[PDB]
Amino acid sequence: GFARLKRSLLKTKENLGSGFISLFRGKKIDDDLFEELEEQLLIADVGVETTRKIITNLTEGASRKQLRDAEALYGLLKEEMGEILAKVDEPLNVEGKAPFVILMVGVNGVGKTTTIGKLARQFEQQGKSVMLAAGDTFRAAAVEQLQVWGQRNNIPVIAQHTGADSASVIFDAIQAAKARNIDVLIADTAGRLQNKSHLMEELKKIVRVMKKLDVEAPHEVMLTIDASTGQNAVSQAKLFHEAVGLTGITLTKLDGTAKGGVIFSVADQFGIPIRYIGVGERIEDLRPFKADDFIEALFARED
Ligand SMILES: [K+]
Ligand SMILES: [K+]
Repeated sequence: GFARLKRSLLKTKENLGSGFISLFRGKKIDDDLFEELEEQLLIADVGVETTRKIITNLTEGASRKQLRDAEALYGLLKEEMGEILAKVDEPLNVEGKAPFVILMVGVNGVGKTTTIGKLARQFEQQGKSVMLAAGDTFRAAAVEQLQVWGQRNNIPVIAQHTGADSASVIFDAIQAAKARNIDVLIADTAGRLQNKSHLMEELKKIVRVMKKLDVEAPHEVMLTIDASTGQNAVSQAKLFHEAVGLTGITLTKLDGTAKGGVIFSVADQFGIPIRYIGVGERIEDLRPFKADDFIEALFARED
């Protein structure tokens, strides 16, 4: 089962999940084994803190249960790592708002820009009217790219001159969305990390301004991070969550990277729902995150 996701995770399965089998084959449970397992988790970008938790719980379980053969650790690991992901399994529900406002935050990159377009296309296929707000106002090339994408797909894009106030662009976009019976408004934001304090004050202003039109907006603050960036995804998540309240995460580029293990660090450290994972280039390859499918694909050795 889950053959498509197994293929997407092929490189990650070399070190995690089914990748544990060859590590445990024929070994005894002792300090040396747990040291090697810890190293393998860290090499897979699970992160120091999440790895320490896994090792602590696995060591105590094996000791209390008086396990002797390392092979038995496979099942315990599947349970422990499966629970990490199940705790952040909650799909995004955009129904019933006028409009439902998604504030897209994260650092500038192919991930965030592509995710906006894929989500917009998916929502349209679901029968919803979509509008985009070009809130990354100082990057003229990014704004035009979004306007061009909107014209190619007949989706309206709200934009102002280069250097306009991002909070004003998004405010005007919400007003236009309400006036035009839009179901979902997706607002892009700046993603420059050179001046951390400036970006976070900018995001806080965007959120405050929205409340004049709808106290419930933004209905979702979605972070986009790239699994191929390893621990940079974790530090980016920490920065954006501490400044603005994240309510969902999209993790892109899980396919073809040996760093897929970072999903466990993101899930464990922040406890924010992972709404979507990107496992391919098609629109539909931005798929709703299902923790059970993911863990089964990761740990199953069959195809
Ligand atoms: K992508
Ligand atoms: K055009």
